[PDB]
Amino acid sequence: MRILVTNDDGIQSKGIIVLAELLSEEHEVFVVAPDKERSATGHSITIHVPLWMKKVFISERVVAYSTTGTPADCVKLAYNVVMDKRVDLIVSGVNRGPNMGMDILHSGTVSGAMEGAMMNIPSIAISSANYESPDFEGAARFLIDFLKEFDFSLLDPFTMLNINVPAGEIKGWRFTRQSRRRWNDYFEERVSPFGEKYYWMMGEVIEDDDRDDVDYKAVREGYVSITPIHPFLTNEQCLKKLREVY
Amino acid sequence: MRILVTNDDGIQSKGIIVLAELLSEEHEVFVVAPDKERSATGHSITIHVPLWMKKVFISERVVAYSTTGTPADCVKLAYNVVMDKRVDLIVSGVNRGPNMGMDILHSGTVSGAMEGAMMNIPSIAISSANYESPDFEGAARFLIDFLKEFDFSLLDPFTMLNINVPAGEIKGWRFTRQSRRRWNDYFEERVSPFGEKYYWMMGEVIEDDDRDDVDYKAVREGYVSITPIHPFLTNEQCLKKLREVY
Repeated sequence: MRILVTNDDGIQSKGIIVLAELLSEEHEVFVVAPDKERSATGHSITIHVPLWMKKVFISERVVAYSTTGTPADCVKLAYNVVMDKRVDLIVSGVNRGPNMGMDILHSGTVSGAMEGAMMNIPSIAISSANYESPDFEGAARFLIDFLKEFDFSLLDPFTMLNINVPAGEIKGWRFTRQSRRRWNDYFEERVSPFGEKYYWMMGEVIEDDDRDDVDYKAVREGYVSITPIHPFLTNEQCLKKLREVY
Repeated sequence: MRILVTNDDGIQSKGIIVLAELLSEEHEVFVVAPDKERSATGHSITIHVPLWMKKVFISERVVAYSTTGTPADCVKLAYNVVMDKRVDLIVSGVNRGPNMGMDILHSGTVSGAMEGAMMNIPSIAISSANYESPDFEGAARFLIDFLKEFDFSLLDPFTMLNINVPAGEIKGWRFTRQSRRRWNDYFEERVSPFGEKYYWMMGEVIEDDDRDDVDYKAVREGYVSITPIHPFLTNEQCLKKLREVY
């Protein structure tokens, strides 16, 4: 009912606008997003300098604000300064491009929802798995239908859903685990006009997951990937063996 | 033998200098760190703009470079541009202040080591758990001794160690799990000279872990907390129940 919508691409992104519009048809939507494009922002927050907000217009039905902070800052601000600590659901995204595998850690889109999970508020990060030709309306429409069948009592404490939607035809959806999808990075070296070398990061993807129920596999098969994630990074198995040996 | 040292507080931090100096006595050390103070940077990387490096002096025994990027950028640059893809160990830190519980996700110090884990290179993030009165030499000396007794074959793939060292007397060390230590945030509102309100983030810590083997409990008891962590955020239990129901 009381939904907070945020993103990583900025308040002007079509991805966050269409999402907010559709959700506003049946819910009280507040939009608090960065006042500018963010990329590979990860889960950073702003505590060393002040934060600022400015009223923005998106719809007469939705309350929108842009801020000078990151997606996580936006969630904190929305919760404390705008919504009077009353939020039933946080949806971050309709991001242009996928957020799968280990890239989840560099994702500002996921960090926005994760901020909500850390506060223990049901949250969802949703991305259109096709940077080139995103399908913002289709991903948003999928979410609307998905919410009608999802039982939030089944989403554990401090847990959020990471959703990746195929840009084309959606065959259906699957609950998936995070993959180990990652990148083989390297840099292209170039020279400035003043003779200084600078580096451009590039890379080739690595997809070598043995398991079949991982995020990128559902997505390439035409299914929406839905992964339950939480802010706990302990490697239990390793910890167990370490204690067993020491 | 071939060690890469980085941090989040910048190449001028005493914390990274003392660490590098001590490690250089018996190993070939390379230091690649941010050219400036970072805070709550999380695991962000730079792919939208070029990266730059500048040779810096710390010791005639260590090769040091500052970069315009984040801790993770530094690791990528060090690996590809400086060390010819030959690194035996990555140590990020001797950070001023703790990196425990959920704060691990906002930590630039942890992100530096995590970048190494994602590359599957043994990595360690180490912090002095006392921002006010850090003990950089003591934390670094602890690590030197710890390395003499730690078997890296026991550190699973894509797994790193998050170390928090008490600033005072070290009673010993414990393998711990990440806690749910977190913060009850709120903002103090102020007004600019031109009449605009701005917000300062503040907060009271929440420590309500039932388990006794968590990071902050070992640290307050006087023990070094050592947590094995990896870039996998799937909540397995939740995923299992979700599949069981759907």
